[PDB]
Amino acid sequence: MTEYKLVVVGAGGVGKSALTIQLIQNHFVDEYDPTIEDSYRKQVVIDGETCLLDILDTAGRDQYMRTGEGFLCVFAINNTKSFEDIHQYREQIKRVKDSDDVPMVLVGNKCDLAARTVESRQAQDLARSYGIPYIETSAKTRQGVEDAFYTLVREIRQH
Ligand SMILES: Nc1nc2c(ncn2[C@@H]2O[C@H](COP(=O)(O)OP(=O)(O)NP(=O)(O)O)[C@@H](O)[C@H]2O)c(=O)[nH]1
Ligand SMILES: [Mg+2]
Repeated sequence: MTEYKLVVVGAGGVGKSALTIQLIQNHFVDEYDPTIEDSYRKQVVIDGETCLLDILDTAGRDQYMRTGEGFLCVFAINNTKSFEDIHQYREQIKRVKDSDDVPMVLVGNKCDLAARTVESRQAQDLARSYGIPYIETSAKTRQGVEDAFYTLVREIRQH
């Protein structure tokens, strides 16, 4: 079956693992557990198409960026530093893949938190400048999780 090689990147602690575990294991990991490198393979049905999601959950590079087909670039809405770091991930991915239009979704996670420091407007404008979608998520409530991953799969389909 069709396989989608997804890679989740972003600053340490923004919720890359929490988002992935929510999608695949249907629960919120509310504990400290830094990632080195974890892989998740799951058969799913997206828009009627049977496919395999091969998700690489990374640590907060060139090798995995090269094989990845789509990227979720994640930052946390209560961590301005993580938002400012997005540019560096974006540039490295573009360089390694020799492409300025790589399937990608900008993800603003932890949207359940009231202590926001990154305005949705600034993230939206950045995404617009990259020509990619901006989606806010909460690995805690599961809001926007399937949306983020499925949108990424669709971006790959339309590449
Ligand atoms: N309130 C809230 N907390 C979240 C959310 N996503 C993750 N967290 C919390 O943020 C912390 C770090 O999440 P984690 O998934 O481990 O982040 P990571 O990006 O995978 N870290 P690392 O790069 O080191 O692998 C955890 O305490 C986790 O519960 C979210 O949407 N909302
Ligand atoms: Mg992690």
